[PDB]
Amino acid sequence: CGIWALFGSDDCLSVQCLSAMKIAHRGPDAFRFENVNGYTNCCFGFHRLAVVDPLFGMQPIRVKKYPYLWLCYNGEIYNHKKMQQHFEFEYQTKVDGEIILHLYDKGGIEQTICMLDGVFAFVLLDTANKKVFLGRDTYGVRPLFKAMTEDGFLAVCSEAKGLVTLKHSATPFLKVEPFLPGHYEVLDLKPNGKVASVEMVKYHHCRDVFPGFEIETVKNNLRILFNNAVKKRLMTDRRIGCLLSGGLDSSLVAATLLKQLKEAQVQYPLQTFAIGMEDSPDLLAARKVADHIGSEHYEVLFNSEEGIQALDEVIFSLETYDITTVRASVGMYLISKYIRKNTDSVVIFSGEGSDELTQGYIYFHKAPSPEKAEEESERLLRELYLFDVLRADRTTAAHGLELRVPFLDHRFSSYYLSLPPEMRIPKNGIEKHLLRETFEDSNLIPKEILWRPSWFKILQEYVEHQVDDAMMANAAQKFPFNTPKTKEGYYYRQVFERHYPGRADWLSH
Ligand SMILES: *CC(=O)CC[C@H](N)C(=O)O
Ligand SMILES: [Cl-]
Repeated sequence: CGIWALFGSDDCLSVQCLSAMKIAHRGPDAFRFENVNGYTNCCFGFHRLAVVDPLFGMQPIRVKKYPYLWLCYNGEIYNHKKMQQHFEFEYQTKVDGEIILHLYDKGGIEQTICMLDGVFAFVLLDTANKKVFLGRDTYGVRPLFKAMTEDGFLAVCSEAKGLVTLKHSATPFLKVEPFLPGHYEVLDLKPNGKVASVEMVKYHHCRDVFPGFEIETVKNNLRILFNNAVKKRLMTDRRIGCLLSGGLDSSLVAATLLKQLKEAQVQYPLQTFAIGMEDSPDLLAARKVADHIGSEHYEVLFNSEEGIQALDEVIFSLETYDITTVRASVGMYLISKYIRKNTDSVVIFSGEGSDELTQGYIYFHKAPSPEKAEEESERLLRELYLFDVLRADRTTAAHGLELRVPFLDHRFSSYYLSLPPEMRIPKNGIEKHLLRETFEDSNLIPKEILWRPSWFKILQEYVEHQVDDAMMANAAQKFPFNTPKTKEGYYYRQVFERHYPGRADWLSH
């Protein structure tokens, strides 16, 4: 789903009905645009991918009980039903996000956002109390960007590409920035439709309704929490599929997912999707897992020429120029295209978050202590929204698919992060050893995969021809912010700057 909203606009009917369409790709099933009674220079645009409640879930969500609340969100509130039941709320729709309205009316914004077990970016307008609220989930899984002017014009969107062509009177340049994960903002609505920020607030989770850490207890809890993470993510009336690369993380996801689909008596085969250059070791690993779990497996072969040819639109989708991110996004974009083209799988499970959470990257083998390693894991998790989780969202949403990432489950990730730092560093000499031991009695995946530790070259050779030595020598002059250090870096930056000239500070690093 793609959200777009303006408060305090000059003209949000004629010229900005057209700006709401820039993020259509995220939500192919339906579009609604509307303005606000009494505040007709404030408006919403919503592109829906209908995942829960096809008939009654169109947004802005507006229900009879709360005539002055307007909610637009991209997300999934996995614990909505148990809150609904505990508090005995009566829904008008059947959509998970309606819980946000009932909780807000009861307790305000802070006490609402801390209760949501899920992923989300939202905008909530309350015309009785004269407030606008922005919010984003803890790890930043679902995206949000914002722009605000001194006169009190506010514009928000799922992707920066829906903000950069807005023209506000008396601002020659509209500054666009990511909205920070794990924050809410409160803004005052003024009588003429402009807004003024009150506070931007970091929130933590609340309730919705050495001593210990023995290894058998830790492994048992991790199994249960991971299973729960996947189970709560079966919430959808659409077909669930799964990316399956043959790596440990996607394999554990695929295998646990199929087991949970069976327990729920789901009647469709699980479709799994791998992509690579043919005769890859990774593709054979993926096929091995597929046969072990019994999925309906699609193996997609990408061509060097196809990959290079996709860079332009991939960087357009991503809105960043980080080398690691751009490299990996080409394959994810192309597999997502294939999924949308060839199947009806819409809710796509993936393994992002695991490496950051479990200290799985090779360089963690060189960490000065368990506390310096633990700290680095915390920085990686805080920055996911710029990197791996940016890639995972932008490249699936580019083709009208919905990403789900169970490693970033709130209860599972919190429990793992609570573990003594010394149970989490590699003691045997293999990364993610605890994670592997957790699942070794399950027969969940083949033991060979459970214990396993030139697209890159083709990109080098291509950018070598596109960036000459003088361009590189001149790089600090042409690109003074986050200057590129390689020709690969330089090339991605040029593509980025052609789409988003002057926007390089979306990436801090
Ligand atoms: C596209 C999206 O965020 C889904 C919103 C809600 N869960 C739904 O309509 O399925
Ligand atoms: Cl998720």
